[PDB]
Amino acid sequence: ENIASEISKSVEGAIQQVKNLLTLAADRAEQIVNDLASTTTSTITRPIIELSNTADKIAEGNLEAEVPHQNRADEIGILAKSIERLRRSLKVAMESLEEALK
Amino acid sequence: NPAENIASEISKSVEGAIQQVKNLLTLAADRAEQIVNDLASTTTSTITRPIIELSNTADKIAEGNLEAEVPHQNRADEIGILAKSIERLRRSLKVAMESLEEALK
Ligand SMILES: [Mg+2]
Repeated sequence: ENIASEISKSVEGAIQQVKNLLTLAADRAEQIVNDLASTTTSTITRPIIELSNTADKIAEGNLEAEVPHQNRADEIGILAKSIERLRRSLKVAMESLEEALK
Repeated sequence: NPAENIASEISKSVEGAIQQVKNLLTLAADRAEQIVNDLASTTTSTITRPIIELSNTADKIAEGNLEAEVPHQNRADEIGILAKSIERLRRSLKVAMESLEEALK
């Protein structure tokens, strides 16, 4: 075409290459949400739900099992040790009540 | 105009636009980096703070304060479910302790 078209169109390819890299970056940024939902589920949700279910089983009268994940180094481990304290208190109380029967 | 080369006149004419593109890309990278500290703050307020409060309450109950108020029972997420489980556990232990106290009289 004319000089203005020859010069201006010569940068179109480069601009598309810049856009391709920006599209890859935007797609990678978007992925963070679903990956963070998965990490939260495995790291936090499942252990919290497991601990709540264990607390319910203990409150219902099942004292045979030590509370799982007491050795975990984060706040979930601190919580699991606290629930273990309740389980041990309930176990002592139940054993003393059994010694009082008949 | 002191410019001696058309290649320099044309190529320099887009420098301002290119620097703007780069500055916006630097601002995007800086905004992305801010996500980490924000996510540590969200996790602390949403999860850490109530979990530690629940663990402290569980300890107080195990130590003998059977009347300790279990916080966050009205919460709509899994922390609320956990809090309600600790409340049922407090009720069960309270009954167990009172039953023993009465049996030994
Ligand atoms: Mg018997």
